[PDB]
Amino acid sequence: MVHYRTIDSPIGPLTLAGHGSVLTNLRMLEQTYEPSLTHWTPDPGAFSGAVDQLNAYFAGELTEFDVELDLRGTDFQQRVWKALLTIPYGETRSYGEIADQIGAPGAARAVGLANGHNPIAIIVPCHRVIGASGKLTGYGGGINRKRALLELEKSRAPADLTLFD
Repeated sequence: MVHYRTIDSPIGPLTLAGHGSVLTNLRMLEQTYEPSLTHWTPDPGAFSGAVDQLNAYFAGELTEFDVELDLRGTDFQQRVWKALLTIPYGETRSYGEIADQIGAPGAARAVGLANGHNPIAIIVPCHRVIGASGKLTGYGGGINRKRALLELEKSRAPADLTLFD
């Protein structure tokens, strides 16, 4: 089937799901409607690699993820989530820039709606994309989760303090 595990984090109870050792889902589900949750087996020891990476990520030790994903969505969504995965830690892009990257100049608004449907939060970094106005998006408190995540990434102390020696 598809099995799931829930872990805690600074921005809330993250839920990881997928078949075997492959993520298909990662969303802070607390206090929203997730239909497909009833069709899922609980397994408190799955995706063991991932949680480490996450807990490391939240601690600031991790900059890049090594996890296997299976994004399912329309072709357009596929391409937008492809581009998303090419924005590095500590950086951002505008919705327009993404629209150019995927080869459909002018589709700022479509990316934004395709960002909303991102199956895997944090690892596919939907938070590293912002409009020109700087106003962030998201219902459910999702704005604060994005903001928090952006702050955490910017507050990254320079890695080696030996470059100052």
